[PDB]
Amino acid sequence: FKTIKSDEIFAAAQKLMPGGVSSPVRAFKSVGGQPIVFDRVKDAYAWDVDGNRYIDYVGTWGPAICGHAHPEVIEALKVAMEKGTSFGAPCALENVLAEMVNDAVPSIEMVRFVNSGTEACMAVLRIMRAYTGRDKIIKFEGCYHGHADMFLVKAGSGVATLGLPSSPGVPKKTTANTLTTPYNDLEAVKALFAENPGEIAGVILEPIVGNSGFIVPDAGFLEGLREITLEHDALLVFDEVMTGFRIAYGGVQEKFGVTPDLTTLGKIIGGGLPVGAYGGKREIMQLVAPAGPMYQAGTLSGNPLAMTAGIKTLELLRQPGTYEYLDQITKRLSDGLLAIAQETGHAACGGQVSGMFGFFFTEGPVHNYEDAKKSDLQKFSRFHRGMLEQGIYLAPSQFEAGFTSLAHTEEDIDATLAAARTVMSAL
Amino acid sequence: FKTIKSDEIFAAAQKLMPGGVSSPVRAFKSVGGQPIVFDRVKDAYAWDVDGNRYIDYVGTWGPAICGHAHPEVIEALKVAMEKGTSFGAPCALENVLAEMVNDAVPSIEMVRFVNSGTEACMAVLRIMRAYTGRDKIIKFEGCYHGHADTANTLTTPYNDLEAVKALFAENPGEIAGVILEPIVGNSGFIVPDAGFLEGLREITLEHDALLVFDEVMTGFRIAYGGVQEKFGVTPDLTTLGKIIGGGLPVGAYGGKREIMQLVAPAGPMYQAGTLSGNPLAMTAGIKTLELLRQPGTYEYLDQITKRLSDGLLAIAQETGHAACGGQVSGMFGFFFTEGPVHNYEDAKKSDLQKFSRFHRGMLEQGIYLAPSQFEAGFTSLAHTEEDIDATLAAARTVMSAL
Ligand SMILES: Cc1ncc(COP(=O)(O)O)c(C)c1O
Ligand SMILES: Cc1ncc(COP(=O)(O)O)c(C)c1O
Ligand SMILES: NC[C@@H](N)CCC(=O)O
Repeated sequence: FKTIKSDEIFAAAQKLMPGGVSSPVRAFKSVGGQPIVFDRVKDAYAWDVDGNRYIDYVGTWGPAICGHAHPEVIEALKVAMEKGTSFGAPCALENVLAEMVNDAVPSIEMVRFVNSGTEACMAVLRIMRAYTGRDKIIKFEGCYHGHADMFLVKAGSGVATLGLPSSPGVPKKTTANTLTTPYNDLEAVKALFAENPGEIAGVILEPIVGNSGFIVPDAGFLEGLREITLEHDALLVFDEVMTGFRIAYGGVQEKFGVTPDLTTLGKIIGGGLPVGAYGGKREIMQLVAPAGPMYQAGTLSGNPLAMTAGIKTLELLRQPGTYEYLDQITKRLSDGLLAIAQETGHAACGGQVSGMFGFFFTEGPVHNYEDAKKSDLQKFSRFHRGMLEQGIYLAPSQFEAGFTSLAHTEEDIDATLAAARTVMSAL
Repeated sequence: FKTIKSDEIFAAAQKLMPGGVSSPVRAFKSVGGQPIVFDRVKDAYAWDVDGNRYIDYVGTWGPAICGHAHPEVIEALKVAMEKGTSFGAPCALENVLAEMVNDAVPSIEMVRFVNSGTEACMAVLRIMRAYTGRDKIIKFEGCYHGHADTANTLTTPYNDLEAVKALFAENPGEIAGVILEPIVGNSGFIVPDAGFLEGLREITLEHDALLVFDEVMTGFRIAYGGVQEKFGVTPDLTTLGKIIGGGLPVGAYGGKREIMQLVAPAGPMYQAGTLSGNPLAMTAGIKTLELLRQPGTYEYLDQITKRLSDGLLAIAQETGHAACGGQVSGMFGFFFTEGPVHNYEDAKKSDLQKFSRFHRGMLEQGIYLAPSQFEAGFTSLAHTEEDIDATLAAARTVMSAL
């Protein structure tokens, strides 16, 4: 297994960029160091600058639900750019994508496009406070909503993987407004309200956690949060940047039947280009400028290229059988992995919902971020390297969920299992 | 002058999106409230959904310095997407654009790409505080750095050293640093007075504080190395955007090596992005920077923009309208006031009522200008000698009827 070309690129990259990457998540530090540099991607595969081919389960971290370089998305982009990539003025495509989002997500009646998930979470945070007139926010330990100052408190994703503390450079007076609590703990949430009458703007969370391993909500947890937020006139916000259009066309809120007041979107809406969005109850969105007093702008927001990519991606997802195929092949992958740990003598546990899954090296079960930190990170590191050599590409972290796409085949799944068998037997 | 199709589209939009737009200024509230919807852009022109053609002086707010839909940029983008648009892992192209940026911007020794000028400003503010361990920051009235906000932000008037000195004297050992637009564009075109930039450089060094340049709009337009290269003052950290994205969503922040080392994964300060550094944005940036390094680029922009700026100010003379303006390279200004304009306060003395009418008039003559008095104008390498003459001819007709 040669990675000569990647080490060269990476070695030179560390002199030009912090840690040689554009995002900490691409580090590989907690998994043995030395990342592989990609040359190209297509359907369910990725290729090294060294020629190695892999069955990809990261999917550029979520966007590639239709598979990499889907031919209908690329053809639509070629035709579109002939007309220019950015106008800086209104265009017909913004109206089209807007309607599609409103019909798809239950809580969204009015939307606003931005360029990333971080931009979407920052804006919804500022709108939560502006609408209720309150300053405090409640977030769960292990969840991640981009890097806006108030959110850098007990965050998951890279921070967890890298074992970092609440980031420095952010004034203690701003983080004082951020209240935390364990995931799946309704009682802890009631206490917070009890001790802070008239101060909580609302609650923000990942309807189904993906940034501290794959975690599903306990029975009654989402319904419970919806109940107590109504009691105290607080807002319930769903960050579906990762789950939107993946767990279901209308996201987790559609699948589990609970409707929030505001929800965020990203990744898949961009079909591969930089895009984000936030929308919800009309009476709330009315406060956004130029309709209202809360200012929020963006130069490239709503450019024709990105709109074109989002439109085409949602049309493909609307075809019948889409979400059923995703559940079918992902369940077979999840169950298989669990059966194999069992036979080789390894404690493990996991699960899947649609095309999202998780696999921990601990017997658990896993109900929160604390249970997850009990996984054998030493074993996971060896497991990850072994898979990489057998030609399977997994997220370089025990705290990241994995993904499948419409381009993954029954054969690709079987090949992944055969590879898991070989690796685990030698652990 | 028919705008039937635009009015219909914009009307349906207000029921789907806040105020019917993705960004405030696009709604035309400062000049009537009736925006025109674009269908396509090319070279120096733009086209209506009604078939109308305009000579564009907005250039999608900065990025289109090489002209709309440059054939060599579009061609490179077509070849690159056959390999995929996003990887989620390192790619060789990140190294390329990164080196080009380090070699072009004086103060940049190490860089991190992001997805907008806004993400860059968020990151740079947090990095300023983490490096010094202080919480106070100074910005100027009339300058824009995204919405990164909070009594930890002190403001002062642009072009006023004294007010800055005072702020340090009242908050000893609490100021992390100062951030500003080396040349203002987000509240009209405003150049810095003699010794103002030098003043700030020296005053920040005395207190072990940082100096930060937000060159999202000036970088690569005023000069290849931005304002810091043309005027000779070197900051500690700088933000970039617009042009390095060549038309796609891109941003960046860099500076001295030792300061950038705090950015994860190399350091404790956290900042990330799923789409950061994708091969499509990098390809657009590389090719845009290559076209700018061609001979006579910035000379040409100054040549045609001086004719335009001077002509305009002269036309206002003949027709009897108080006015003042100016230009540096391919960036110009023009206010309906005798001026001069040294800060945000002087700029507000403009006769908005007159600007609104002047705007519609030019729009009808086939000239598209920023829908606001507090926005700078732009020219590109695609604007020709004739395009400039036709614009001056149109301004004569409009100002002779105000
Ligand atoms: C749930 C969730 N919200 C927000 C973000 C940040 O979005 P982006 O990386 O596009 O800024 C991520 C990565 C995420 O997984
Ligand atoms: C000086 C300046 N700073 C920041 C920004 C924000 O960049 P963007 O709109 O890409 O977020 C702009 C547009 C700008 O001109
Ligand atoms: N770790 C969470 C992923 N969705 C991506 C993070 C990133 O690269 O910014």
